Amino acid sequence: GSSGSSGQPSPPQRPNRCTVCRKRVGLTGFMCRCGTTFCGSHRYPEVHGCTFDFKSAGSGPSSG
Ligand SMILES: [Zn+2]
Ligand SMILES: [Zn+2]
Repeated sequence: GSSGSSGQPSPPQRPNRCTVCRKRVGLTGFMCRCGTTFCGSHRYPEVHGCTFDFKSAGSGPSSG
């Protein structure tokens, strides 16, 4: 059976999905400060209850 691959070469370049509704944000997506991506509608922190985790890491060299 002469085969090679079944599907399509579509690697995850810059795939982004709203952590609130997973609307696949991108065109106008907003990456919250906490470190997440949301939609223009869920871009606000209060909307997705921003849980910015601070002083929660004791490794690697510091910086500013
Ligand atoms: Zn959303
Ligand atoms: Zn946030």
